[PDB]
Amino acid sequence: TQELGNANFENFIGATEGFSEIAYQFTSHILTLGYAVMLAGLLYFILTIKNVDKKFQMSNILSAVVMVSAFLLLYAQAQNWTSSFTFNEEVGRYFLDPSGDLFNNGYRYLNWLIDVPMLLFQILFVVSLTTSKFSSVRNQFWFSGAMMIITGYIGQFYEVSNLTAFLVWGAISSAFFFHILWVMKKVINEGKEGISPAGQKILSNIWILFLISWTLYPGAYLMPYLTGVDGFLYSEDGVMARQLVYTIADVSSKVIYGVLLGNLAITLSKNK
Ligand SMILES: *C/C=C(C)/C=C/C=C(C)/C=C/C1=C(C)CCCC1(C)C
Ligand SMILES: CCCCCC
Ligand SMILES: CCCCCC
Ligand SMILES: [Kr]
Ligand SMILES: [Kr]
Ligand SMILES: [Kr]
Ligand SMILES: [Kr]
Ligand SMILES: [Kr]
Ligand SMILES: [Kr]
Ligand SMILES: [Kr]
Ligand SMILES: [Kr]
Ligand SMILES: [Kr]
Ligand code: NA
Repeated sequence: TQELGNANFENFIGATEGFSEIAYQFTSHILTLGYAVMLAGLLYFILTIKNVDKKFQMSNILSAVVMVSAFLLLYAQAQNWTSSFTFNEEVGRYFLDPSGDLFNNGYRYLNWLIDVPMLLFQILFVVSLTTSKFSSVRNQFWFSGAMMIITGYIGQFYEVSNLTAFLVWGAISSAFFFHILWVMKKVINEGKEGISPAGQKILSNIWILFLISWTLYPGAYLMPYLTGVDGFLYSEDGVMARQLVYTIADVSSKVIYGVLLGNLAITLSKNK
């Protein structure tokens, strides 16, 4: 069996079928566009912090720190892609390069462990809770977020070798995920009490963005197996789709999320 590409799904397909120049180039450009948008996000949150009352600026700060970590780690992920796979002129495809370092989703997973807590935390600086304690929500978010990403990371090891383990850890991870959604809805509901109808409208959009953007991750996790073990997506197409959904998700969950919280902060601040 394959000793080289046993690490993850990307390595496996790279070590066996290889990637068409279209698939490799597409994935390369989408990862580059990924970190490019984080760098543009970083400068947006820096330049706009003066547009919100001091009260809300901790949200804009956390957006900025998320953009820094995202840019740096997704830049690493992009380099990790182009370095891991070299062209073979004989076969006319890209294959896992033994002389390079093997492809590694650890860059993105580490980014998640850092950003998930900050992203969950930062809404508590724009909204006021009603009947819930700030510390309780914070602790619930931080714990469930860490556990979601840790169980998810553990599950990701058994992605190729043991699908039973892959899905069980994935389901454990999904349990913590559903708890986060449940608390976030509660937070957003309490957030709507006490604010103008304009601000309640933005919180509605934040909720839908949050719900969709965050649901793309377990989608991308499962992406290789959504058509079976011999399916359309058990190929370079599964790798394409996954890295594309991860990028869409990362841009929506971090950058768009942050822009809507800043907009919320602005309609709250200086608007009477
Ligand atoms: C800035 C990056 C963000 C918001 C990352 C979010 C990550 C998740 C919501 C991932 C959760 C997962 C599951 C629900 C099950 C499978 C494993 C994960 C980690 C992909
Ligand atoms: C890594 C710890 C797993 C806990 C499962 C509930
Ligand atoms: C991968 C680009 C993200 C598109 C913004 C909605
Ligand atoms: Kr900032
Ligand atoms: Kr940076
Ligand atoms: Kr950081
Ligand atoms: Kr860099
Ligand atoms: Kr899920
Ligand atoms: Kr939570
Ligand atoms: Kr809450
Ligand atoms: Kr690919
Ligand atoms: Kr997106
Ligand atoms: Na290469």
